[PDB]
Amino acid sequence: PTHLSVDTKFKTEGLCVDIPGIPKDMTYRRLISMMGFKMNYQVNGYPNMFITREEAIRHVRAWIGFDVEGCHGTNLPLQLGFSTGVNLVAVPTPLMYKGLPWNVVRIKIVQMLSDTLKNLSDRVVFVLWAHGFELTSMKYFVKIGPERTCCLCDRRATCFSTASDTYACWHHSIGFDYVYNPFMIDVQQWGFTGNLQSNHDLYCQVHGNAHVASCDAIMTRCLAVHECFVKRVDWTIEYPIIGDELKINAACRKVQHMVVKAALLADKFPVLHDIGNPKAIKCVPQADVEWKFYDAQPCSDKAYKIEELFYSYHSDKFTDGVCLFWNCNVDRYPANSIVCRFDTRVLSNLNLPGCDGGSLYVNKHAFHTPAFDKSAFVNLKQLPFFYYSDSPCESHGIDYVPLKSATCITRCNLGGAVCRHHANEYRLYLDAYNMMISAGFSLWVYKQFDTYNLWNTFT
Ligand SMILES: O=C(CN1CCCC1)Nc1ccc(F)cc1
Ligand SMILES: [Zn+2]
Ligand SMILES: [Zn+2]
Ligand SMILES: [Zn+2]
Repeated sequence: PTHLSVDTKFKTEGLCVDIPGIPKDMTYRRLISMMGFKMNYQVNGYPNMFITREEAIRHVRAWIGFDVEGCHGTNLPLQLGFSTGVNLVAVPTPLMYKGLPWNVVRIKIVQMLSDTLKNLSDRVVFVLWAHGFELTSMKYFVKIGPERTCCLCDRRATCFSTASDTYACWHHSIGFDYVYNPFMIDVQQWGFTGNLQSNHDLYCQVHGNAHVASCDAIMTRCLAVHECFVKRVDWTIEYPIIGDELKINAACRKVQHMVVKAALLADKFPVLHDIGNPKAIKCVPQADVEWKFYDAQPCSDKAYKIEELFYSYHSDKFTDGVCLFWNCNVDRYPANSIVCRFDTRVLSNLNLPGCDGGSLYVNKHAFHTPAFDKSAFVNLKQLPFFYYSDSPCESHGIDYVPLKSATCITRCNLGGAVCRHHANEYRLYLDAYNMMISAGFSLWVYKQFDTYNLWNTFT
């Protein structure tokens, strides 16, 4: 069972206010036909417009909440709302656009989806809380058929143009008017009691109902994200490379080793309490310190309470030595800590909007992260950039401009002049550090941390 069978039953109860008299007995096969689409017994890669929850989770980067609200259905104008925040008004003659005929509305839809998704996914998945009008309005902007490739490249086709009779992906669809072979999923098929707002508001106070189609579109995708990534966590699902994933992950490992190695050298803690990933390895394997591990999986709902991670009866005394929370999201870090905390507000192709202020960070695996909270860091300070190295000054083996920097903590800089080797390594480390900060990661440290204490490791 790779795809959702068209002969699967579709509960039509959510649809009978917009569509009175709808048959209770309904399949996807009959529903698609009623939506004005003909699938012609086609075995060409598009078995069903609707997909399973599992296929939706694999394609989370494609999710776009979609809601249609009748302003007045043949004679009435429709308000089309998308989880991008956009509201279009289609006439059959927070961004609010005035009423316009479908032929121009469909051009705006292709532009919006292509700009939102070209750097995220090879498709669109319309996330619905279906009541009727969203499904009946799809014939006005969607064309279906066999799976196709782009006219300008090797990617799959997501748009079609009636002006040129051609197909295009999200990158080459300027001037295209039809969404081609989109996917969709109705959240209302998952067995919920009550309406959209009552189920959304049980888990999220960040999205409100300003009573427009885009507000519902946002709540719909938010509730779908809560169900599939907050209260259900699957870290087995792999996701494609769409940006700087490999460099960001490599930078993270270099910054962790650098920052922990320097903290151990500058303050000589007898013990390190490593709280986080149960699969973690010693990031500074040559350090003299007693390394003690504590398992805690990445929290996807609310941040861990420090009182529950530490208390209720390990050295038992976490106040001895230093605590390392590398992506272990707690409500208030202890004063003796080294912390790496993902900033959920960061704008990037890897970070998708999430539930209750949190975000869905997708890098190889999907990780819903609780909202960034500045108050979690009151006992700590921001960790300044610095590069430390006790490696011998020796070139071995990229042209050179002399490096002058107060943050290159090396024997050569102490002795007056930075050597070529440490200058190349400094600039490579600064690049890795900047990559990690820009990816949304933030670094925090105990208030006594001072890089001045690293110069005396050169005696
Ligand atoms: O079933 C009907 C027609 N209704 C019920 C009987 C007479 C009026 N339409 C329809 C159903 C689902 C859908 F997605 C689009 C259209
Ligand atoms: Zn293309
Ligand atoms: Zn929400
Ligand atoms: Zn040097």
